[PDB]
Amino acid sequence: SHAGLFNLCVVVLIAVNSRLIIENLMKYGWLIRTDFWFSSRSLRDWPLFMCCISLSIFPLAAFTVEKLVLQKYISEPVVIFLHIIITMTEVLYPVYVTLRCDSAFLSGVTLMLLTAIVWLKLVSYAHTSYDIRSLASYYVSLKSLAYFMVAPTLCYQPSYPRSACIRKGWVARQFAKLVIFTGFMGFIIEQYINPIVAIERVLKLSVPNLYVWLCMFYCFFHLWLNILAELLCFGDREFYKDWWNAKSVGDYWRMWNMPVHKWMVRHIYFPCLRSKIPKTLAIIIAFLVSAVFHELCIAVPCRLFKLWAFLGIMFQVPLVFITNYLQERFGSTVGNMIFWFIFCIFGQPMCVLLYYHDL
Amino acid sequence: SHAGLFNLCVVVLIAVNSRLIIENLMKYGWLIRTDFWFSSRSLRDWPLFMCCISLSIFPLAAFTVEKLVLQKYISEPVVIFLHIIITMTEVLYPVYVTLRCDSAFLSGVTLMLLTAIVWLKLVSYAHTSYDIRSLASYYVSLKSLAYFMVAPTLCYQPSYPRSACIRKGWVARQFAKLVIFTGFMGFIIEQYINPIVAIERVLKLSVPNLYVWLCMFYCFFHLWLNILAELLCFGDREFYKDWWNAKSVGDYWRMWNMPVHKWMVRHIYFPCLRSKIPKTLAIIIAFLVSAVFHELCIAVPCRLFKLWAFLGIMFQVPLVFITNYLQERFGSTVGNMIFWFIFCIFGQPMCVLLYYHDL
Ligand SMILES: CCCCCCCC/C=C\CCCCCCCC(=O)OCC(COC(=O)CCCCCCC/C=C\CCCCCCCC)OC(=O)CCCCCCC/C=C\CCCCCCCC
Ligand SMILES: CCCCCCCC/C=C\CCCCCCCC(=O)OCC(COC(=O)CCCCCCC/C=C\CCCCCCCC)OC(=O)CCCCCCC/C=C\CCCCCCCC
Ligand SMILES: CCCCCCCC/C=C/CCCCCCCC(=O)O
Ligand SMILES: CCCCCCCC/C=C/CCCCCCCC(=O)O
Repeated sequence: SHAGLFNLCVVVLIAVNSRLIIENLMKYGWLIRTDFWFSSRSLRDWPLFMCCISLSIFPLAAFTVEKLVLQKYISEPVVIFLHIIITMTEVLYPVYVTLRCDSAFLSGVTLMLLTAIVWLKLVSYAHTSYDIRSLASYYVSLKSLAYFMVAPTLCYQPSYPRSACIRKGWVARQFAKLVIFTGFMGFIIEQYINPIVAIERVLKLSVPNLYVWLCMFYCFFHLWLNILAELLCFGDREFYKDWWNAKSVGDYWRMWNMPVHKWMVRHIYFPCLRSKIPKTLAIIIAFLVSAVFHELCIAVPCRLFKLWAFLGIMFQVPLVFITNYLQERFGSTVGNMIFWFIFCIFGQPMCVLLYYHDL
Repeated sequence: SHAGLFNLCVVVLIAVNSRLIIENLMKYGWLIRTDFWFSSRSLRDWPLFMCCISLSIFPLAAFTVEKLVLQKYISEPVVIFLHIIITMTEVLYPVYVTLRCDSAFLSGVTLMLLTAIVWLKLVSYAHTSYDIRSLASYYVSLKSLAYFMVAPTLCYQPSYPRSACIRKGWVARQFAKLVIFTGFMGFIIEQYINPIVAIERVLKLSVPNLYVWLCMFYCFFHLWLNILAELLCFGDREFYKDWWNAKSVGDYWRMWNMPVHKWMVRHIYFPCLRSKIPKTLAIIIAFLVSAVFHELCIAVPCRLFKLWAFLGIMFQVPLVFITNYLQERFGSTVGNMIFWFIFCIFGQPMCVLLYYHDL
């Protein structure tokens, strides 16, 4: 119902880390870790911002081809090829910029995350436009496309949802939490995650890392997406179901992200059901279009020659079936326990630590 | 909705304590800590069991006086005095037995907890009988009284609730969790709680202790009370609301225990409202009849000459008002945070550690 358990965890982290949290150079800088930890003005991030602004051209090209389809000369497969090559360049060019230019913990990662979101939205816009035009005013269309692009959803036509209320003027009650919460992660990386500045100990290494993920889940999904929905007055405000109450790893993927789940359902599962392709390949396709966006986020900025996250995400397809069998045999409690163990030992948070140890 | 966060905490405790949990003398004894940790047959617990069986006489005396009130010779205030002295002896005699006889972590504590429950039930039976008789078959009355005494509620007349279904035959799916869960606490006391086998560190001492309480809240309220209700086919099965989602310490007392909350509401708040006594004294009375039952549980078996838990519980009356003002000023999130901090530093779990450090 509320975040009481999260408040308990935050209070526990504050209490156990009493020597450093309470005693720190707070006379001039109230930040827990450093005055400028995640990034600073010294970094040459201006090309990254310039390319982020320039990334808006691909939506403009999608708009112009979608407007140009009304002409009789242009046909369907040429438009499909144009959409495919526009989407391919939209993912290729940021990768080239990130490889050639420098990167950081947040400076280079944000370029890749926006690229995946725009790619998913660009595919979503094209597929929805094709579906709408299949059945037998520039300003309104451009406004709708811009609202879809800025809104916190991966599905076109967000008009049906409507907030129907004035946005909260006192948003600083929420936003002020975020800058505080991102401080705590800045502490947690400093103390717990520091390998080099009996049979195995990776589980002992997985205890703090999963706490970084959930906090990273709280900063983005709970706070930032709700702020985006409220500022834009978007109707729906349910970006994730109770993913922690997942009987298996298969159910976690449906609950942890509702925009991504809905995109996968409407674009990868729905046409496969319409095309008579059983949901045995759709799972691989869904996980293929998730790993490519969970590997470009983490491998592209830093070095990449081993322990690729693509294989880690692709390994989930055995794991969802294995956990489904295990929970169906041993009950919901055992299913939740083995799901948490799998998420700790071979889950998403472990991929970040595998790359941190590499660099 | 489920215990996914609790499963996450259990998996985290297993992962961080990988050296001892995985590697242990499990060839002959599968218990985590010791073959006989909490108690053993060597302890002379037979007098304690004999007195626990003998404790059932006070309900029989309550029954016999309640049956004898129908006679014209006996009056009301003599019956009230008989109920008062019977309740007083019912709490005095177990205290005398525990002081004279030996005690342990669980051997002596269980004698005191049953005494408080029977005292609350005996007062509840007498007050309800007086209310029923105020307005103008031995076997059925005895059966109803026995069902009330064994049932997991502190209020008389549990007949209106009804399970109306057959109890779960495969109860071992639940009971087998409990003996496992009590094992984990047996580990947690061993490693974390071991003081003697900068400005302050009590917060660092409060981090594990609150985890012992919540697990102790899971073993008793979630599992044992539900098992008692299902075996006896008792209707209501809501022994606690979302106490973790408490904006203040005042709301925690209402949510953490529904039988005790209902007893306090029906016996201490309701007649005070009927008697025109404002709810400013009822809170002190409610906490006076809670501290006496949170001090006899912990001080009576072990030594008691300082740091009495009665003063600790009585100190809550300032704290509920202070936390109400603080949360009303600073919002629900700040209220939950300061509630968790107060519960860590001066809450119920700290009282147990204060006595553990003493002995
Ligand atoms: C040039 C400056 C731009 C800078 C950003 C300004 C944003 C406003 C944006 C765009 C205008 C550009 C116009 C161009 C195209 C417009 C199309 C577009 O992308 O806009 C819509 C989009 C915007 O919001 C974002 O998510 C964008 C990403 C921003 C956040 C990254 C920020 C810094 C790094 C880490 C943050 C630390 C983490 C705490 C968050 C605290 C901070 C928040 O939202 C959605 O619709 C998506 C629907 C939601 C589902 C998407 C799949 C979710 C999957 C996975 C992650 C799972 C783990 C969570 C955390 C992941 C990160 C570790
Ligand atoms: C001779 C052998 C008897 C031995 C026990 C057999 C029980 C069956 C009983 C009785 C027949 C006797 C006939 C004589 C009179 C009958 C009247 C009577 O008392 O029966 C009803 C009663 C029974 O259940 C109990 O609670 C009794 C206590 C038993 C548990 C203690 C056990 C060992 C120590 C610790 C356990 C470790 C903790 C994990 C639990 C794992 C184990 C479970 O239940 C209720 O109705 C109460 C309504 C619920 C509200 C009461 C207020 C709650 C407040 C606070 C505690 C808050 C913290 C929780 C944990 C507290 C402990 C740390
Ligand atoms: C130096 C920078 C190091 C960065 C390492 C940590 C990066 C954290 C990444 C977060 C998880 C990535 C999730 C991406 C989801 C994309 C959308 C999709 O799922 O399809
Ligand atoms: C050696 C034994 C040491 C025991 C120390 C720990 C005891 C734990 C006690 C649990 C909390 C007590 C709660 C009692 C509630 C009684 C009913 C009421 O609230 O009115």
